[PDB]
Amino acid sequence: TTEVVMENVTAFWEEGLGTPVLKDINFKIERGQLLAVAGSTGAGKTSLLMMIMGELEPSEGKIKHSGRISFCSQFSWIMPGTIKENIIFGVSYDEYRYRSVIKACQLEEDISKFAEKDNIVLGEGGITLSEGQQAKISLARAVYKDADLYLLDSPFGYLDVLTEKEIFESCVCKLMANKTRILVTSKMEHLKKADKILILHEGSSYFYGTFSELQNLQPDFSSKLMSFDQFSAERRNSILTETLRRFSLEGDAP
Ligand SMILES: Nc1ncnc2c1ncn2[C@@H]1O[C@H](COP(=O)(O)OP(=O)(O)OP(=O)(O)O)[C@@H](O)[C@H]1O
Ligand SMILES: [Mg+2]
Repeated sequence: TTEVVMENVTAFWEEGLGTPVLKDINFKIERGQLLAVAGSTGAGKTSLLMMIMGELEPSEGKIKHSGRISFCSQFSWIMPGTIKENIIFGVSYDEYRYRSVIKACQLEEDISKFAEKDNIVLGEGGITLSEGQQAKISLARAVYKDADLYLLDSPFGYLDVLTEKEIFESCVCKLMANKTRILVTSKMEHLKKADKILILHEGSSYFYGTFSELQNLQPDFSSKLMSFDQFSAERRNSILTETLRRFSLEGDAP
């Protein structure tokens, strides 16, 4: 596994009056630790992860890690073929690794709904899963793939999936306990159980540290966000956006 180091990092989006997508980003994450990244819509959570992978070039500062990454996108995707083929996806088959992954990702119930189990063909002529089941497969695919560093721009966080709590506890927390990983998340339980948390807004880091430090350093912010996890993904992201937007020389009425 690996360590991730960011030091005074600034980047601009090359493709496609506000300029940099990410500004003065500073964090270290120890081997086997979890970073929870939370923040407003368009803060730059996906782009931070892009930058770690090499998809985005920094104009300032250093990025350090081993360079063996598995990335999960926030958009569920499915290749034509079996559920099993979608999780394995060109990677060497191991029955114990696969089983523990599909268990952690809460797919065992879904799979057993089918007569062919995980050998059911998904696609054009086959069957179509719910966006929720497709999210579980997508995370499983990214987690089954072996890596030093796991960038989870989780599809949950923009979905309301009944069994997400179980995914986070079993997969991200326990199955992946010895992996260095980064979870983009809109849930407060995830921030509480993380080793480190990062709050991003308009390209900037408005907080980096632990949940304890957050609760202590910014209590008014904390009390506004920490039953919050019972709200829908769309609603939680709104409240977060609304709250983060107060960090300015105005801050509107509602
Ligand atoms: N490949 C790209 N090329 C150019 N601009 C991009 C690219 N990806 C993202 N951006 C821009 O950078 C800004 C921040 O994007 P990003 O997707 O990182 O936000 P985010 O925090 O992931 O938001 P959300 O929570 O809605 O996913 C956005 O305004 C977006 O238009
Ligand atoms: Mg994103």
